[PDB]
Amino acid sequence: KGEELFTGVVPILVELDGDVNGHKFSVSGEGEGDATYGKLTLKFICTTGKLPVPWPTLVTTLVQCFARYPDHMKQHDFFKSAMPEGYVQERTIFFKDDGNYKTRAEVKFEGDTLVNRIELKGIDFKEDGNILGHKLEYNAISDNVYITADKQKNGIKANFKIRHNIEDGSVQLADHYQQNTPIGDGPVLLPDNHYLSTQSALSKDPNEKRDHMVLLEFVTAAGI
Repeated sequence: KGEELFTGVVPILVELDGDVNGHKFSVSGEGEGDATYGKLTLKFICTTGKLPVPWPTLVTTLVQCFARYPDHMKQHDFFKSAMPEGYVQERTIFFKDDGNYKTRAEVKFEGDTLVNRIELKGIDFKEDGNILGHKLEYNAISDNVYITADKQKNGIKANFKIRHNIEDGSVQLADHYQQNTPIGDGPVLLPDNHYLSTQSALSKDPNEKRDHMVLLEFVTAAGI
């Protein structure tokens, strides 16, 4: 029944509250998802002023229910099967030689709108590292999200790496560990091992003076 909620274009709202090394901030996002094409278009605004971390480091945190699952893999789509009640998504994100983010999000429908409500806590960051020093390029990210079942939680786990370009030509690795658990008590689809091929293009609205990010993203399941 959850998959039927994604056959057309679905409005998306994202709300994040964060604290990284004591720097508190909030982000609000709005956009649309079209799972038929695995396509997401969103604009995010820092509602508290200036974002204290680089926008690219928040992309993965800021709705994998919008993935395009090929017909032959649709029985492996945990994310839609949890809807409309939703799922809790938790991550730890280890920035190599720097701090970590720990995130908890609730992803669910509020009426016809798919909502991603997030809390983010970052600790152990270096004052003059790539994150708090804002040394990362405003650059796209792309990678594969490796998904496995977590029967014990009636959910899934995932792992993946993001390579963020640094301004000097080097790379800041962000190792992601993820867990998803359903909010409701209904049956869900527990998948065989597979991946999500994900690509995010980042841009700016030339007329927008608030600190913000425009995002175009494609997400497609594969590996079966």
